[PDB]
Amino acid sequence: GFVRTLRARPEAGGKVPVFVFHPAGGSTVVYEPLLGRLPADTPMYGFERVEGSIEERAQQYVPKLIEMQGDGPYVLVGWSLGGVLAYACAIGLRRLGKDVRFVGLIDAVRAGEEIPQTKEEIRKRWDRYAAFAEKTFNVPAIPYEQLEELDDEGQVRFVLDAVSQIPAGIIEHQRTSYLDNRAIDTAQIQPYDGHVTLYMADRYHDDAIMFEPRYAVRQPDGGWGEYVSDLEVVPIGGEHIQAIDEPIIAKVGEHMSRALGQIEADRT
Ligand SMILES: CCOC(=O)c1c(-c2ccccc2)oc2ccc(O)c(CN3CCCC3)c12
Repeated sequence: GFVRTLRARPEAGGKVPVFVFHPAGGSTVVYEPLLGRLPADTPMYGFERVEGSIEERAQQYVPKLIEMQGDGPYVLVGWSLGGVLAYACAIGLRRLGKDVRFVGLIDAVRAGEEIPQTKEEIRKRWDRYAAFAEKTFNVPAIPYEQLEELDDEGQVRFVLDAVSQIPAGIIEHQRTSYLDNRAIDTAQIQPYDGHVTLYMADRYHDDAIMFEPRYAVRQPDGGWGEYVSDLEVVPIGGEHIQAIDEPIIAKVGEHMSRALGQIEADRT
C-alpha cells in the first residue's frame, strides 16, 4: 500500500516508532541515513504519496497511523513535502485525542513571501514556465482562459496533452514531482499547540528558487511561528537538498535522538 517498513518494530513492546513522510518527488528510502543516526532498535515506517489536498492526504494517513500505533505516542517527521504532511497528521491526531510527542520538520520551509492562489499567479507561473521551455528546448500564446479554471492536476494534464498533440516513466516522475511541489505551495497551514522542531538549513537550492523565486528568501522561523507557538528551531546550515543526507543529517539525528530518549524515559 503506502506504508514502507524501514525498520520493523518487535512483535510486542519496543521503542516508539518514527513515522517519516515522503519528500516532493521522492520516496521514504531517503530517510535511511537519518535512520542510521537514531538510537538502535528505533522502528521506522515511511508513508508514501497519496492523492488529494494536504488535508485529504492526512485523512488517508491518520486512520493508518492509528491502526499501527493506537493512542500513541506519535513521532512524526518529514523533509520537504513530508514535513507539511507530518504536521497535518499531527493536527488530525491531536484532534482525535491522540498523544503526539514530537513533530520534526526537516527544512520544510515556507516561501519568504506568501504564494497567492490567484488567476494572476496562474498566468505568471505558466508565463515563467513557457519561457524556460523556449530557452531549454530552442522553440505561442498561452491559453490562460482554459488553464485558470483547472486545478494543478488539471493544469499539467492539459499542458502534457497539448504537448503530445516523451516516455511515460519520465512524464510520470515530472508530473508527481511537480504536483508534490505545488502541494507545498498551496498548503493552508493550521495552528498546532504541540511542540514542533524545525531543522533549518540556510537556503533553498538554486533549482528550487528558479521554479519559484519567493523561496529565495526565508524567515528565521521558516514561516511556522504564527501557527506554532511551541516552536524550536535547530539550525543545520547548508542547502535544502543536502539537509537529508550525511553529513548534515548527523546533526539532525543527534538532536532527534535526544528527543526520542526523553520520550522513552517518560514512558519509563
Ligand atoms: C528542481 C526543483 O523543482 C521544484 O522545486 C519544483 C517543481 C519540479 C518540477 C519537476 C520536477 C521536479 C520538481 O515543480 C514546482 C512547482 C512549484 C514550485 O514552487 C516548485 C519549487 N519548490 C521548491 C520549494 C517547494 C516548491 C517546483
